[PDB]
Amino acid sequence: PRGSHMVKKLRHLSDGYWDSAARLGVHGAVLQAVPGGRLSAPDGRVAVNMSSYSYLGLDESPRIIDAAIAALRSNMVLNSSLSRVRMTLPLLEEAECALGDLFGADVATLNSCSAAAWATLPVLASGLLTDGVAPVMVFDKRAHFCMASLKSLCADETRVETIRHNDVDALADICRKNKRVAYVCDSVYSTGGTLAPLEELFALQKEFGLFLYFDEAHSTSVIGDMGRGYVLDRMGAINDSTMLITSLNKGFGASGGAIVFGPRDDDRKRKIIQRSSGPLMWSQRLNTPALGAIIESAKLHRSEALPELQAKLHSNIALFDGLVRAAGQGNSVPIRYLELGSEVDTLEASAYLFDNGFYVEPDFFPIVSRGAAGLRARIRSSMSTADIEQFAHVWHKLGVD
Amino acid sequence: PRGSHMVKKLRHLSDGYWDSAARLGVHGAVLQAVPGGRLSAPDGRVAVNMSSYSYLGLDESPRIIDAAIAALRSNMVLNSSLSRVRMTLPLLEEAECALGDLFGADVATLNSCSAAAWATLPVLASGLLTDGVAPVMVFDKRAHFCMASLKSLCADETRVETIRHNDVDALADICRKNKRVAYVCDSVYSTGGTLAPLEELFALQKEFGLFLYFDEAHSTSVIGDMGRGYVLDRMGAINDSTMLITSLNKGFGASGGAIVFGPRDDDRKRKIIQRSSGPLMWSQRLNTPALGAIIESAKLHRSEALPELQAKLHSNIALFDGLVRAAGQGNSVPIRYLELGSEVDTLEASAYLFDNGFYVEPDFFPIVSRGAAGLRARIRSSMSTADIEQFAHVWHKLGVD
Ligand SMILES: Cc1ncc(COP(=O)(O)O)c(CN[C@@H](CCC(=O)O)C(=O)O)c1O
Ligand SMILES: Cc1ncc(COP(=O)(O)O)c(C=O)c1O
Repeated sequence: PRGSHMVKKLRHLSDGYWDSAARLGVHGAVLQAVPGGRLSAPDGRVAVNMSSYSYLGLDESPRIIDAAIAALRSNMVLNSSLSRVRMTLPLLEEAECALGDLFGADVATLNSCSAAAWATLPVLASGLLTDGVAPVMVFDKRAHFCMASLKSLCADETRVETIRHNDVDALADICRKNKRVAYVCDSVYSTGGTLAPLEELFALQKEFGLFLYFDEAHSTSVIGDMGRGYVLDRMGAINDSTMLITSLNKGFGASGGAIVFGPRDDDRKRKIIQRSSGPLMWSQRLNTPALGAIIESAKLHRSEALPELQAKLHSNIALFDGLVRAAGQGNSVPIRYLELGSEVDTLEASAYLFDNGFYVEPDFFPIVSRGAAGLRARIRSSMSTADIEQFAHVWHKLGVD
Repeated sequence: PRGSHMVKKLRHLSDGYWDSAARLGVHGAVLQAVPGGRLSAPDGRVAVNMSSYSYLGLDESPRIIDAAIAALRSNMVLNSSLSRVRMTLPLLEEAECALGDLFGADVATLNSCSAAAWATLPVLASGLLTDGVAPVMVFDKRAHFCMASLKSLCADETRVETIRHNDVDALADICRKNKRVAYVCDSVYSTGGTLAPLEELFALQKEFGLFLYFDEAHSTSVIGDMGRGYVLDRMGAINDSTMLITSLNKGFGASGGAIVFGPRDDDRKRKIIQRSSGPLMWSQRLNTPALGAIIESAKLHRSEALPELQAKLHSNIALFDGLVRAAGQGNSVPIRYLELGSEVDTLEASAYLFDNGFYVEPDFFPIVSRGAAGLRARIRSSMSTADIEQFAHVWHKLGVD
């Protein structure tokens, strides 16, 4: 109904930008992964990927890949061949128990974070997770599309309202005028260098019982003790009014996504969502290599390797912040947005850096608003001090301010 | 409607059936995959899975497993670490080129058939796929809920209608009274033992240019040359008013799902869907073992091994139909629905069969309508003549006819 994520019908301007990005080779490239966060082209040239989302370099960990191979060798199937509602392989239960140990919460895996949003948001909107009381579903304007695109489903169940980024004052007003409210947002935003305002949100939760739904896809692993993420690091123990969705193919170094339902010893939320007609019931479970990767990555997150990787990541951020200005400086979030304010210039920049051995993803309309084009750089712990310094060199040679 | 004691009485009823399924052990079981389509419990007791969706038994193919392990070894990463819009691994291109050669069509992979539905249904609803003219979106009542749960997304774009199951009369009427119509249906229904009315549908398409959207999850690999499925077996070459979505974790013996955009030499539908804000743009690509499995399975589907597997499957269907009466008896698709109506009888029957070495999944509400419960058997090529004959023996001891 009212809340919506309409398909873009006017695409002459946007198709022109996509076509140019492909023509310039910054999009549509067939590149091979190569050690050291690098990309190999058909001609043989090698570039450093500055926009990779494996923030801790776990996509290159031989431990994790070996545990994925081992899981497939011993199971000898890619997957079970029934819905998880009927049965699961012991490997799936071991993976979800290992994630539950790490996050300190009841956690289910799904084939993606997007499937996890589809499985949870309509159910949250129905009241079933809020004592039979349909909440007002309040979305942040900059919430990821995996969640925003499902507003119409949420509106089929309750009232959906979208508020301005971090408009805490407006959310409080909605809270004061309604019995039950929920806020759908991203813990770490991939643009603008912003973060979810936890202090005010937790207070509203205390005062009004505001249900908090967070997308931690850029928070898992990169932030917090044992990489539990930004929300759990501040919250400590998850409560019954907070639910988290996340991807495990980024910092965690595995594949798929997950729903952090709440307290580990309360099965009501898992029960409710597992028995609802959505992706957790009828979409394929993660295959056994992915589940092996999850188990090994979880052990690694619980060990002394995670602090070291977060250390090397915070260092590489400081090194980058000392040599290049970008949206976000000293926020300790490994995403830096190189504002260029010009679609044509962002694509030209991207094509230049790539010819110089550095790929930085070009953000243009419709990905970002018009005239707000920029290059999105992601800092990994797997970057060398040289990679970072050698890149700041080539960036200034472009002479953009 | 909420506030109806009935909808709460119905929930207490449904929660009772799900609780019984868990108590009876037909749901919630942790079971290991065992050779020959079998499942092992920790006490060492084993059951034949009469409900596996690996219709050609490819879940146990050593060739596919080996290819999946090899893909992980050579690539040395679980996946790439950017949106596929920026770039892709050569392995992913090899997979999609392989599927494309196999179906004779442009084909993209995604992490699930559900994601394929999410990526395509709103776009078809918008008109961008049908010459700028938003079609009337006509959903069959029994279309799988990965499609049907998204009707609201489509309704925001255009008019959505639901017709009675296989009601080709009602669909033709809609084609007369409207300029452009689309029909969303399953080629082979997930349960209920019914198929799509292809002859009538193809005629309506010739007369009114009706766009046909088919979910081929239970058709892929099961039927047709090179396993191209039910629709393409009868259509021949794909036209530009037909789109197919399918899963590749069932008969194909791999992981993930796929969108069959249409003819191989028209890039428009892929471009439009790839540039829309859905899972094809911002949800993770399949991991490298999954892509290795897709490639090896495609080679398999081109070889003489596929018609051998299809012959064994259809021979097992003939054997089963000669011995057990189920919805779908006589057709050439593996789904056989044993209608029991009562949810109590259905759960008791599944628990009885499971205690006697045969797992048969129980469909009750919300999987199917109330009072329409039943056991969902699925025929697969990995079934022995004795597995089927013995299941028939145990089944008939209940005295249902
Ligand atoms: C007709 C149909 N289309 C799409 C899907 C979704 O496929 P995915 O690729 O997994 O997203 C299903 C799932 N029906 C499966 C449920 C499978 C599972 O949960 O593992 C079934 O056959 O029972 C289906 O039956
Ligand atoms: C914040 C956020 N949430 C969700 C997703 C998608 O997650 P997945 O690929 O697991 O579906 C992304 C990736 O683009 C993301 O950046």
